[PDB]
Amino acid sequence: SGAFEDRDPTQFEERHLKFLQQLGKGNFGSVEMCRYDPLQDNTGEVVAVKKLQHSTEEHLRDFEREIEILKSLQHDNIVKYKGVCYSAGRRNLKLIMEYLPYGSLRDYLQKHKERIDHIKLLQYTSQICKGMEYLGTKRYIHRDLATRNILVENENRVKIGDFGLTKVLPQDKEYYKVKEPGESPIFWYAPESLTESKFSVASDVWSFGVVLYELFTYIEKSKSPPAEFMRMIGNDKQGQMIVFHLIELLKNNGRLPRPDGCPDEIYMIMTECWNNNVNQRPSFRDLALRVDQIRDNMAG
Ligand SMILES: O=C(Nc1ccnc(NC(=O)C2CC2)c1)c1c(Cl)cccc1Cl
Repeated sequence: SGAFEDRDPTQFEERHLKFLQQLGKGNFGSVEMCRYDPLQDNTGEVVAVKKLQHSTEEHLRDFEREIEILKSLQHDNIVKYKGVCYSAGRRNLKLIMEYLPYGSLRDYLQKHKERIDHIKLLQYTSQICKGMEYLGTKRYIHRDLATRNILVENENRVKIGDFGLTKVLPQDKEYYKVKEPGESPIFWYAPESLTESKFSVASDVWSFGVVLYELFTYIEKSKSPPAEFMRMIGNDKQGQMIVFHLIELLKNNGRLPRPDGCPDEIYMIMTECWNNNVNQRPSFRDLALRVDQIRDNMAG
């Protein structure tokens, strides 16, 4: 036996990370739930563990970029970084984060309407803006805002996750142009992201507007942004034809419809976010203030 000195809590011992459950398998990654049990006493902290399907030089570099980004964020409405695990004898790499019991907001809205009203939706809306205000201070562009990439800790708290697509803005530039292979979340995309692959805080604001739309549809069967845009576009269209028509439609003021039961003031917030003019979209700080004020202005 040997001596031991742990001056790095962000390094998790593969041997002590215990499988509990399989949570998700996306496009490049998958997530499990584990217990970290250094004391071998069958009790430890519960954590979410993300791993790569294929550690290509490119995939790995992205993953490491993603981990640095998460590690650099400390905020109540951003998923907590916990550390990493160099499993397979330190020849593989896994991300250790907080586990959020209720999973994505999208599922939560869907599976727990009994628990959700407009006061909740506003609380969640507010927290997302604040998490987003925080990314801004790091000059991070998330690029993938949607209720599926927001997670529910409990009834009273949601957190932004999914930082795999996040870009850093150089000091002297206000957009990031990213030329990327494969599929895009096109129905969440600002027009300039669609037409020019330009991403910015403003394009995040656009996407946020769509997030706001999703919340007030309560993720109802026919009302998702893809289902609604596809109705407007023609449900039979395929391939690029969908993109062509989406772009043309957005460019000429075609917009998601006000969800049933949704207050005009809230729909108006969506529409301001959905401004073709990039510089005329409100900021996240504008958004959080307006949303908290709407919340505060109620009798209760
Ligand atoms: O990171 C994710 N999901 C998490 C993270 C932490 N905790 C949870 N908690 C749960 O899934 C609970 C419901 C079982 C989910 C995730 C996945 Cl797997 C796919 C796409 C986008 C995202 Cl952000």
